[PDB]
Amino acid sequence: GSMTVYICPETGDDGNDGSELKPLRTLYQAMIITKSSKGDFLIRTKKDGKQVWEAASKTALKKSWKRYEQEMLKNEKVAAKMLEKDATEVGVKAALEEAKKVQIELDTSLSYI
Repeated sequence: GSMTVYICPETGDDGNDGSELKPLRTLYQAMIITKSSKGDFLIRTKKDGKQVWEAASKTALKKSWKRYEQEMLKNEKVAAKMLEKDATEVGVKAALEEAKKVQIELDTSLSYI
């Protein structure tokens, strides 16, 4: 479990799925999709000229979640898009029964005749 959300304020977008390929542009949305808050959130930073993923800090996380409170606690009409992909499993078996005959020999001799 624990969905890692990737944030690129630079080249991603707040409306994405928050993957490494589709990074979010806000840490706030990372918290929305997962609602894990203290989960693993990685934000791309450019360190020594290279873009790397750095783990979000509790300070930045709470800074993002503080706003989550504001909109979600009061519950305004902004629509917090999470969306699940799919978890639908199908299955059906065919019902049938065996049908055989049996021989039943009876005397039918009549003991009282």
